[PDB]
Amino acid sequence: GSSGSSGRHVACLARSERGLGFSIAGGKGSTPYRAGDAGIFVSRIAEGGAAHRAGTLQVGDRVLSINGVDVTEARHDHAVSLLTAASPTIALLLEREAGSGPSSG
Repeated sequence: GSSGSSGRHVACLARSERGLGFSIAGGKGSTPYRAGDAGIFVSRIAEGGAAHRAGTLQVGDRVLSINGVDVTEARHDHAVSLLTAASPTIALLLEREAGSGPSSG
């Protein structure tokens, strides 16, 4: 029958002064990636790069935490404070929601 069970994963990439690769959207100090959503989701991803090559990153996934910090309802700038951080590693808790939700049918 039907069964919808999401799953949270971990994404690790090497940040660089040139620019990690992927971007964020939704933050309070930014545009609501999703009408009615005050969180943070991937707006862009660096193709053939780190965020992309990774595999566990896709434009849409919401960022629950960042570098061991709950940023579910964190402000845009707030969340960045962790991303913009000068660290060779960046752990992002992404939540993969099981779509398969056929509205029409």
